[PDB]
Amino acid sequence: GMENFIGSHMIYTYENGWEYEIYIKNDHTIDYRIHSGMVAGRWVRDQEVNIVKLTEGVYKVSWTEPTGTDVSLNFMPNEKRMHGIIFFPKWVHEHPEITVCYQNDHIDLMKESREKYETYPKYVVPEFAEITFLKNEGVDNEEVISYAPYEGMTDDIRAGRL
Amino acid sequence: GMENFIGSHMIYTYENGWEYEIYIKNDHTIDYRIHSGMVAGRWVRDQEVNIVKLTEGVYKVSWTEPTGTDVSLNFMPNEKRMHGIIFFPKWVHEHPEITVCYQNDHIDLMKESREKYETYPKYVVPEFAEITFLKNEGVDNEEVISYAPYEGMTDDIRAGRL
Repeated sequence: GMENFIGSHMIYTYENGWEYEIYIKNDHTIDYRIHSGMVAGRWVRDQEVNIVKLTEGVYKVSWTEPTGTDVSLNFMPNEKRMHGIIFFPKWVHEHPEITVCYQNDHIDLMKESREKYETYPKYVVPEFAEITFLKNEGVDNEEVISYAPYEGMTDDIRAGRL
Repeated sequence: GMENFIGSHMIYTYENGWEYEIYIKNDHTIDYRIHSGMVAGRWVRDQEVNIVKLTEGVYKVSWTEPTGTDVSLNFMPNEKRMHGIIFFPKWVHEHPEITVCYQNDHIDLMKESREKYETYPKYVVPEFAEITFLKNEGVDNEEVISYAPYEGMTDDIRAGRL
């Protein structure tokens, strides 16, 4: 149920092996942390989101970012699968490393960049991923995502050694 | 199933009574037509979309628009409900009537406007709606959404008189 979904700390893994981590911190907030790929190293705390239950076993988590990126994710916890679509401004695709930071401390840079560089055409990425780690960390657990990704961290998260 | 979803011609109705119409014309294309509200009169043909089946009974239809608007919809046909999130550039919220047209014949205006006016902060609208009309019109039926909305048209669609 929704009570079970809120608090979920997940890693999901794309076909190419990229690992993305999310924590459903409360009914309107996520933290997230990206371990691989185009924006590996990016992490975000206290992102306001819309979270709804679409039907039994299906949740939707959606938000807009200070960079302009729009995201709509669906999670299907019982099937250990998610789907996401990300609508990136062109500039995020062309200058991804600008976005690779603890975004919360670089909002002004995100805003400068979204005005400086081109938005269109957008780079739109819809893709499924497998949910390859799940633990409920409770609500408003501020320790779950509290520093940048480091080498081997996803192994450490799955091992429960942190 | 997906074969049943593709071809769906729907009207869905928000709590405020606004009626939005969509036609899932093929596995990567929609047409749509808005009868009420902020952008009443807007209609679009041949919009490329991502359509996936998330699980039994749950579909996702998502796309970006020439105006910059990003949309991610979920349909739950058996429960006669949908959820959508729309991420509007600020300018679409402030100048909605620019977008009220047959968009296909005004792409240059959409592109001029998305560059002329402000994008941020976005106006983001997540909302459920009830699916209040459904008929499968087949695949690539070019007559389903082929002119602008007019007074009473949704009654005419539900009556099957067109």
